[PDB]
Amino acid sequence: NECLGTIGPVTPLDASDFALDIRMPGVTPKESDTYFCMSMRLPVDEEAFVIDFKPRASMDTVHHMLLFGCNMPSSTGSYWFCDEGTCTDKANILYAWARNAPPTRLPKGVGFRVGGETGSKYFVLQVHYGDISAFRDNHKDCSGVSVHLTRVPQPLIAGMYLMMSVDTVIPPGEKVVNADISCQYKMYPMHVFAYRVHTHHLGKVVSGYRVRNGQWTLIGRQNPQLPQAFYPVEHPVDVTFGDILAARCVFTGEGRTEATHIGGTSSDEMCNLYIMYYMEAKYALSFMTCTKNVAPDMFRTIPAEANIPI
Ligand SMILES: [Cu+2]
Ligand SMILES: [Cu+2]
Ligand code: NI
Repeated sequence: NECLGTIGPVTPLDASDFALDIRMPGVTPKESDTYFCMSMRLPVDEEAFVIDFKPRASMDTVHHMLLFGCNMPSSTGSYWFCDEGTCTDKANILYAWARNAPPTRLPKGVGFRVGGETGSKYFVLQVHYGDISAFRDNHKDCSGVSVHLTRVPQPLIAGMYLMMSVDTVIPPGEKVVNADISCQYKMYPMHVFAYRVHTHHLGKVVSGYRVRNGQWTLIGRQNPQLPQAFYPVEHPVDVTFGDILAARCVFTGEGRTEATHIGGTSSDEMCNLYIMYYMEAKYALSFMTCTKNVAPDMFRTIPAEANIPI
């Protein structure tokens, strides 16, 4: 969408609300599959809540976009290459826009807390450019996201539960390799409303479950070779103190001459499940992570759907 020029990136909406436009600074990629990142410091120091996102993408050039909150972006520059980087501290995903899979709105009453003493001080925007045939006129791209911020405290607070593999090894030619992740939940209740899967080219299927008294309840199941948007949960699912969260990525090693481990390049793999939730404001925390497998034997009773392509 058009570069903003003289009016700048901040639009006053109310005596308590404003829109912040986070856009690439007129970039022109020279190669296919280029990842550009840029950052924006929040204009306010006090606590604010992110309550809406509007995509400002070219429907010709942009393949996907992600928006993160963090305190230390990887570069102090105007823009940089980030094949998967973003920040030096923890990059907290807030929004995904995927071509051919339209985003779903935040439920009303729900917001991410940012700024203040403990919230993100920066937004970091990652834009993935696919086919660069539309850049033949050498035009400058200002694609990005418009974010609606308010100072009005929200009754429900949005957060992310990230489940990720660390130790996976996929030997070459191997028909099937499973990456299993599991943790005990020990916070106040969260309600999952959306999910995103992330794998590289070897991933076949990713599934996430809440396990309670041995019973498996589906959160999300998706082919990671399909556009990696945040997809809505079929049915709102609570996760409560005592529950186990379990996830499985199914990989193959076929077409590879050497072993494939977890890493940041296309020659490596990832097994990431992003579980987007809301919590009551007075109970809420903004992020949780599972990088372990605390109940490995539990996976004997995983539903069969977790083992076959969607
Ligand atoms: Cu993409
Ligand atoms: Cu990755
Ligand atoms: Ni409920």
